[PDB]
Amino acid sequence: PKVGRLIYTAGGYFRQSLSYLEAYNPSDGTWLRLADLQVPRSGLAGCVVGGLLYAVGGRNNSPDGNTDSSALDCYNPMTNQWSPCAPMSVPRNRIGVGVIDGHIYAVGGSHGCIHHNSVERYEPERDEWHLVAPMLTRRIGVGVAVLNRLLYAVGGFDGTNRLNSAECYYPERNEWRMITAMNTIRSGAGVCVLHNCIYAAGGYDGQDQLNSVERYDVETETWTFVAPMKHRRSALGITVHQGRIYVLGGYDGHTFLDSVECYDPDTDTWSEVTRMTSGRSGVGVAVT
Ligand SMILES: Cc1ccc(S(=O)(=O)c2cnc(SCC(=O)Nc3ccccc3C(F)(F)F)[nH]c2=O)c(C)c1
Ligand SMILES: Cc1ccc(S(=O)(=O)c2cnc(SCC(=O)Nc3ccccc3C(F)(F)F)[nH]c2=O)c(C)c1
Repeated sequence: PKVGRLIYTAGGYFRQSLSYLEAYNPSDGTWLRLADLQVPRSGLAGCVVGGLLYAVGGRNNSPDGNTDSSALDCYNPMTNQWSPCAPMSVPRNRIGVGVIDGHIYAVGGSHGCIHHNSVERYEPERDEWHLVAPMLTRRIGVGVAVLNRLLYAVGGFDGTNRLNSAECYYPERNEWRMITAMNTIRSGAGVCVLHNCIYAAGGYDGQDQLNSVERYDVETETWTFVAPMKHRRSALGITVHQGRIYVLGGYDGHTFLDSVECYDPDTDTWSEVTRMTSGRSGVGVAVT
């Protein structure tokens, strides 16, 4: 009879793309060092289906060059091992990922000079990827979250501009509809859902990296600012754990942060809760 349930951070960038997987335990402030990724990647995304952690997309900036990733890989906490899955139809660096009933949606991202609007869906039961309706906008550095079985694609960069627009995908209809635009332009923001709201934290606006955080209320169709983070960050990892938002690392324009913060909505306050064993940006985070 033991515990508990952890925040997994996979990959990222500091000096090069990274293979790190570490897991953070909020109940005691400890980090476990786990099996490396089969291949190092930054700007991947993380999610969790069926107890298993997945690492989607990204790119390997290495001494041997730059290779964008179409890869999907599955990590099992019980065996501390990673397995390849079927690859996506196109490489997707700086990708957003969302989960709906055990299906993983990969949105946007880039391969070289291509900025994707394409979106595709992964079915773990049968290990197959299927294309769905492309987004209305080309988006890399896109934040993605799921709320009442709708997928939201938020922020990003289209090839020319950094975006404050956002769009929502209806699976029943297989179509995308534009929602209210954010108050701020954000590419590389951390986006997640919590208590029936979509939060967008940090990112990059075309000039600076941001400390600011806004949330969208589906009922009112409005974005409202909340307390900002202590630190400015772009390419931060983000997740929810026990009624709380954690953000991990990111780049503030000088430094690759090891800072990890924690937002409590009931008090609307952020606090520093720990440090990653090293500073880094562009990680995939997820909880299981
Ligand atoms: C091609 C491209 C355009 C725009 C974005 S983007 O989403 O709009 C964005 C997000 N975050 C930043 S943080 C500041 C910074 O120095 N960037 C920088 C500096 C040197 C080399 C590469 C980059 C970076 F890949 F973009 F990071 N900057 C961006 O342009 C990104 C991620 C890539
Ligand atoms: C939206 C987004 C997604 C992912 C990332 S990221 O996954 O963190 C990443 C990092 N880096 C690169 S290019 C390699 C490079 O030299 N970076 C570098 C080197 C020195 C100083 C500053 C930077 C940079 F600001 F971080 F770019 N590309 C990324 O996607 C970033 C930076 C933004």
